[PDB]
Amino acid sequence: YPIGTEKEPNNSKETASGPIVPGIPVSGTIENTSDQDYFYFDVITPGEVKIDINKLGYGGATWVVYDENNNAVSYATDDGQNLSGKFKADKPGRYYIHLYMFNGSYMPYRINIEGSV
Ligand SMILES: [Ca+2]
Repeated sequence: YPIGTEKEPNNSKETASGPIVPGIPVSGTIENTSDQDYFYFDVITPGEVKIDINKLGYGGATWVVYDENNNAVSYATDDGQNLSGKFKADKPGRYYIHLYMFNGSYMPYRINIEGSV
């Protein structure tokens, strides 16, 4: 049952919205800097995973991806308008995207994921 949008409250990993799957963009909004948005997706077979989050408002935001054991496997690179990055998932399991805004008022966004998901 893939999602197309975040589902509040999703302010922790235990309440993360998901799963996210390739080919189905996910919409949300960072409401203000106190809004933390967590998502999850499942890796079923080893492979490269790519994440692109289009920033559809002004502000500083970024994301980190965690594995099930709270290790960070991937951090965002800002190109100005997209927060992107990729990693090699050596092991199947659930991964979590932690998205937040460190400095901004209001940010819509759109998550796209590609690869072995
Ligand atoms: Ca949230």
